[PDB]
Amino acid sequence: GAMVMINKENLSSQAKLWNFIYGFADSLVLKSAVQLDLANIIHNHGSPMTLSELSLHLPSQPVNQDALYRVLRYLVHMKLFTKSSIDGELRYGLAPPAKFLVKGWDKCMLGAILTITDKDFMAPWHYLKEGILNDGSTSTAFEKALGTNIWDYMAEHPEKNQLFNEGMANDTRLIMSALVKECSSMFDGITTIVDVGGGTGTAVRNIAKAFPHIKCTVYDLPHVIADSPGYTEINSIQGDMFKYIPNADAIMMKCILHDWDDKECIEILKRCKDAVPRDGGKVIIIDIILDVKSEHPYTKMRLTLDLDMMLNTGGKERTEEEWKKLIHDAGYKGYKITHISAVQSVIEAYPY
Amino acid sequence: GAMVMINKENLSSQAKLWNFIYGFADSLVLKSAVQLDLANIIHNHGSPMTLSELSLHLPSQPVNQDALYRVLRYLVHMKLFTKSSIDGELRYGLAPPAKFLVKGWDKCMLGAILTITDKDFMAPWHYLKEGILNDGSTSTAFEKALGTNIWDYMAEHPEKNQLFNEGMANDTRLIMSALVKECSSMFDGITTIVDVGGGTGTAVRNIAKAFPHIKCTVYDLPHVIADSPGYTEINSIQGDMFKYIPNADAIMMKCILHDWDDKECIEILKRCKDAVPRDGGKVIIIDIILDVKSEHPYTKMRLTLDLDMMLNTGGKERTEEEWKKLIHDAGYKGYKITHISAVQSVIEAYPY
Ligand SMILES: Nc1ncnc2c1ncn2[C@@H]1O[C@H](CSCC[C@H](N)C(=O)O)[C@@H](O)[C@H]1O
Ligand SMILES: Nc1ncnc2c1ncn2[C@@H]1O[C@H](CSCC[C@H](N)C(=O)O)[C@@H](O)[C@H]1O
Ligand SMILES: [K+]
Ligand SMILES: [K+]
Ligand SMILES: [K+]
Ligand code: NA
Ligand code: NA
Ligand code: NA
Ligand code: NA
Repeated sequence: GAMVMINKENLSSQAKLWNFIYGFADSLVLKSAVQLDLANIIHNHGSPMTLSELSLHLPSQPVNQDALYRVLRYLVHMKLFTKSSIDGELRYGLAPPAKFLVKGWDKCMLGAILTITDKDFMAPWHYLKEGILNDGSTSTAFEKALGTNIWDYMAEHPEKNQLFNEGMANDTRLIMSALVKECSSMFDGITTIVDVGGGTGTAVRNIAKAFPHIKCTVYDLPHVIADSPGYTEINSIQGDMFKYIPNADAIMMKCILHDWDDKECIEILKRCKDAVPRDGGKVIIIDIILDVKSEHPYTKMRLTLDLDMMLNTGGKERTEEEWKKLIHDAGYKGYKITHISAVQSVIEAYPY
Repeated sequence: GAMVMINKENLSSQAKLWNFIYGFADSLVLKSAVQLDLANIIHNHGSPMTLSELSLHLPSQPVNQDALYRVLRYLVHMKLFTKSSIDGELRYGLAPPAKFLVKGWDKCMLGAILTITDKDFMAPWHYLKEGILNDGSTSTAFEKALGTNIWDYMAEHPEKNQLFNEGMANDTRLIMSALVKECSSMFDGITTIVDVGGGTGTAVRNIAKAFPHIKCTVYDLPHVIADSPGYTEINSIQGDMFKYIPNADAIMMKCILHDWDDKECIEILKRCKDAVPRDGGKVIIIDIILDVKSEHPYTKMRLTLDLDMMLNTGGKERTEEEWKKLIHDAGYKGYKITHISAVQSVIEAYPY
């Protein structure tokens, strides 16, 4: 026969499944709280607010207060918001992790939330089964869901292009402080730096501010340079990194190589290696290093980004051994990793 | 000025946000594992299986083993699956909560996973902001997303109707054992019972099996009775519960009243009250009781179902005080709650 349960049906176990099943409700209630701007209304107010006070300051009128109350109840249970009785009224405040929903500082995560929880950008995740049972198609889930590869898609959907670029801009804002402070020594002796696939320029604008004697260049596809603010002292160049990388003292690539498979990464890395000087040239790779032996705060989300790449770009997240092999195969002399308390780490690859 | 951070940026805190942001990845990787049938392949095998062995038994060929490996890595990190080295090979097994992904027992949750993580059925959650900032429309998010109210939608989409009905069938299978065993005394002295909105009949088929002397009736809308198997000894009746409830010794309503607002619930409850005898008649309500004072294993998912109802049906989940007021207002004498270690509880409402 088969297992016969006779006692003791375990509730915690079943609740864990329900919680995974409804994982999307956490993503999409969070999206709503962001769109309603609840955290900033409260933070600007400076004290907990009643339901009525909150309603008066929402993005539009009128407001369904029953719905607002129910969403706030869910948000309090997430431990993002608080509810308490103060001078005989129920008032809503912020819990410590809501600080990342508050505008006006480098760790505000709003742009990234709005990109990642976008309905069209979530669609490829519905094609995960088809990424394993391919039926002879080599297209990405992104292409299956949205018509074509991610980069050509952005070239043909300017609003999507801008939403994605601002998500990556936000991701970059999260790490720049640690980067320029903890890793200042990496920028010593550099006169020129090109941020390859540098997006709408958050990384170069920050490096250029911190290191006023380095001539900075941002390089990306035309449709991304087109969605970028004008430049004065920073060179803005458009092109295809598979065909050309602008020569400089250093090259940086943040969230680039995780987009591409091994053979492509080797082609990109070889191109960067030949763009930097034999005498102190370096390539600064900023991407996730997956630890598959121990658990860290960002482990869960790094494994998520592995599948995110599998579905959206055709890339992957890499363990240290995997990075080592890639850098070896591109013909570099060695590498050095620097952790910066972020999702991504810094990997310097030294061609000589 | 504003807060200036000077030290100590907290990683756990930021990871909690990332994990909420990517909550949907848990839902949609789980969906993929269900579609690939990984848990049942392994359970039927009876021991952990290598990646190669697994691939040979998947629903279709060929198989992208790199993708399969990466999805399994995520699934192991969820603690649904296991990975270990056995006789010099990496082999994949089941962790304890994967038992709910294994077919052939009443607590298999597969049908519910496939309904809840359906792409169309997830769509209304993208309209949560519009449920608070209504802009003068009284439509549900379900209607905004999919065109019309949930029940008419099912009447016009037979495949969706069948997927939803089987999700509710699964939900019912999860509780029937506890129901008929823990609550047998509720069925004493009953000669007839009508399951109002009884779906495709899982509840009545189970009650009819456990209590062979009770004449059971399932009652639902025509498009649901049409998606139901034929009946012999169980009456199958179609209609509109707002206009008619078949008279019987007892009426049961599982996952009904949570679909409707207060005024509608009162109209439904009054109709049931007048359908049962003055002498020992009872109405058996099976729905969530929300505890808003303490935390339980299913609290998180119950709050999720509150929003689920808000978005999909126009209903809500209710606290005991809320159930008390509703039952009082429908003119019942009293109520009694019985917990059955499930998402829903049992609430008997006694009209006299
Ligand atoms: N062939 C190519 N040449 C140059 N840039 C490219 C490219 N293919 C993709 N990219 C760019 O690579 C970037 C990946 S997203 C990373 C953006 C930025 N470095 C950041 O971390 O915030 C996108 O901006 C995309 O337009
Ligand atoms: N006016 C009406 N009359 C009868 N049934 C209705 C109805 N409006 C909705 N329903 C039904 O109410 C059910 C809600 S879902 C609950 C199904 C079942 N009792 C279960 O718990 O598994 C659906 O089957 C839906 O078709
Ligand atoms: K979705
Ligand atoms: K567009
Ligand atoms: K259909
Ligand atoms: Na309130
Ligand atoms: Na890690
Ligand atoms: Na393996
Ligand atoms: Na509860």
